[PDB]
Amino acid sequence: MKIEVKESTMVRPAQETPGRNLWNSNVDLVVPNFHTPSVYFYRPTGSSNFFDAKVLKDALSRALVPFYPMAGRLKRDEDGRIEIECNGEGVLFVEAESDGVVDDFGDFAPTLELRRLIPAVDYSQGISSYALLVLQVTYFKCGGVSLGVGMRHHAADGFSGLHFINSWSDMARGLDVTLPPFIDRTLLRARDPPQPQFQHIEYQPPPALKTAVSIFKLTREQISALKAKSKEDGNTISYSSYEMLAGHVWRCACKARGLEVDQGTKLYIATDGRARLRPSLPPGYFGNVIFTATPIAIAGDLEFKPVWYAASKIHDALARMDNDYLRSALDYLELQPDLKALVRGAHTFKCPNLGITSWVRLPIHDADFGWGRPIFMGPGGIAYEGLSFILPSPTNDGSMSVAISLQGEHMKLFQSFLYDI
Repeated sequence: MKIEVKESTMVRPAQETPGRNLWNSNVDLVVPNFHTPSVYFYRPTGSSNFFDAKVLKDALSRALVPFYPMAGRLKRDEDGRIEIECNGEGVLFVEAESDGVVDDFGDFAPTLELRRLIPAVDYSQGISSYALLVLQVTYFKCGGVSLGVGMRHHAADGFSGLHFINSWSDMARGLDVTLPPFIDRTLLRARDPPQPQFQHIEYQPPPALKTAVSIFKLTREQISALKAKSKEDGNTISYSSYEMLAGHVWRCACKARGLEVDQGTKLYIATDGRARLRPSLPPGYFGNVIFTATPIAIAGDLEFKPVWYAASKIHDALARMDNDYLRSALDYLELQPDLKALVRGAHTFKCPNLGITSWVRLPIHDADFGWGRPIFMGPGGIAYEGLSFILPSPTNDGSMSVAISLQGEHMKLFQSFLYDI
């Protein structure tokens, strides 16, 4: 499957935008230090002007007027901190053709095959030399299309990126942007002086020991059945589908990995601070408001207790994540010497430990540019074992799908355990 670049533009805002030097909070600086990749796939509609680039490019340029930081570049500040120069240099838009078709990607498992579909960024020339956001519309043999997104997280978290993608697709449909972005990260400034309240386990090195990527579809009644297992072993505290699913995945990975009985295991969970901070942040707050919950347990108890035990540990971790907790996080990070030296990585999620993020409440299928919603949206290829995502169905079937990253040997097992509901 060959893929060729036909056009490549650096698209800037459709009119002048405020030059601004835009500060980052600690949580805007503890980021995945590359481009976080997403993919969308779209079926042909028969339409003769299906995913027209002139239309897309014009709308992106317009979208970039309210979301101007997105055209910016990283710059180092005087104390030497990463900020965002809003200089309006623009967003990279690539038009590419493939000799193959959309279904050659199958169930759309986030193998690093998908990486071909997001533009590849060269980091070798310094922070200021690459776009904060890169985009590729790929056109296939039988009229299929894909849109690849690489967004540098110093700009915004997934919540905000989605807000930008959707806005853009609304401008491509002559619709007015319903939610203006609010642009000022100092709402997440640390207290003066910083005075943390908790250890902040999330930022500690995890427990130590003593690649294949698959997607798994779970039906609404399967999920429903799982929720019921909350009622097993005489427990009244009832847990959400999310809690029962995430802890089902956790036990399963653990079990599949044949971890020692006494082996400690820590689960990372992305958390949107938006709903929980006080005073709560303006609607349309542009940037990162993602914190981390990290339950720990013993591989044995996760394995030998009912699924609700695992779910309980998750519930507890997320419960604790209130304003006072989040405020302290920001403080704790202020005291740390090297923030860059404190980000996730292959090392983090290497067996025994795990990460689970859910997209189920995010508008991942809202990206319609005038030719219908995606048939699939998902992560643009996982790098290394330990990661999984929970994905909401694009269909009306109420199902959910688990993409996960394990070792070749463990996977075969993990599938086997997962459907043992």
